[PDB]
Amino acid sequence: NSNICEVCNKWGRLFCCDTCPRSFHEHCHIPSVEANKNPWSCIFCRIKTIQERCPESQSGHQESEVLMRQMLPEEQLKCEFLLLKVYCDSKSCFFASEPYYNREGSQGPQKPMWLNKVKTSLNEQMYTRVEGFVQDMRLIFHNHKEFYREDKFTRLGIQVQDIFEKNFRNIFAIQETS
Ligand SMILES: [Zn+2]
Ligand SMILES: [Zn+2]
Ligand SMILES: [Zn+2]
Repeated sequence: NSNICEVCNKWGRLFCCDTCPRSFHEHCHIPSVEANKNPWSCIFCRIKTIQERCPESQSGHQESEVLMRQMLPEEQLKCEFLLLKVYCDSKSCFFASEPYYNREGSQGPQKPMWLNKVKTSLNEQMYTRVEGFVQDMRLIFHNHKEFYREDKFTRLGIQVQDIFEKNFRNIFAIQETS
């Protein structure tokens, strides 16, 4: 197995996947690494099993259809992995914890949002459809763009949203287009 956490790229107290060589800190993995369970399969493995059990699941889908799906176990898992893929980028540090807003010439967002809040929401099964999760994720970046205006720091929002959006397309197998 790897000797660094797959998500944050740090050594420390790592839990090892039994079916691939990745490793995780406890709370880096999403969901948090399970108490017992030997063997244990990480979320990368579980997602691959879903694709393998239903190859047709990788055929193209319409985003509109994906968003209206109910958060049954498989959609729940897919959202958890998508969240994890965002945390895998070091720039996610900017969007992880609860922000605050005091900048000359700007007003804070009406509805603040941050990755840890989303993480808690998923963990507490607060989303009934994929839409709920996707809206909150896109809100993080939209709020950031709006607040930082013409400061070049707006680019961080664009960059992390691109990571989100590419992984969303890949995980939910959105139909490729030009
Ligand atoms: Zn980690
Ligand atoms: Zn694995
Ligand atoms: Zn099948």
